[PDB]
Amino acid sequence: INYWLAHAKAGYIVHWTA
Repeated sequence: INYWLAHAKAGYIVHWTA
């Protein structure tokens, strides 16, 4: 879990949370 990777790849940036 916790698939941030916030970088780009089509605004792959998210905001999950355990």
